[PDB]
Amino acid sequence: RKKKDIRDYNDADMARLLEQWEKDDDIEEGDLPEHKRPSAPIDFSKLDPGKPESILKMTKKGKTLMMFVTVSGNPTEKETEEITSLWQGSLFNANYDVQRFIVGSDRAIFMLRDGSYAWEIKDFLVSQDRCAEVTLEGQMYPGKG
Repeated sequence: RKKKDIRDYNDADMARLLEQWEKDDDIEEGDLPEHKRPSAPIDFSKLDPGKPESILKMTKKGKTLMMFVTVSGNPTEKETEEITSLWQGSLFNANYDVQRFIVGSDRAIFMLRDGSYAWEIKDFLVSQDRCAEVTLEGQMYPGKG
């Protein structure tokens, strides 16, 4: 196995849907009181501004990516697919900073626009071996320029 067991950055996050297989409901919570996000350029080191109008006109999807889970039983395949979307946002930040891992009857997920910075808290986060939090918003393009 490997925390970086990604399919060359595509839609591995969707794999989380497998969690539904358990349906043990180890946790009763899952959704937290989220809200709008700050609109501004965010990157790990520096973005690549001054881009052409073609690319920009091509498509624009700026959103914040942040989710932490590590338990058995997560019936939310639908919401999973939505994760792939937020992934695009991380691109503008650095270059897709998401990690996935599967062990036993429980799976853990971790996605952040920065990644490295999150790796710090991720230590204790995954160490808990029991967490169910999710956060996804897209107001005023919270991240991507």
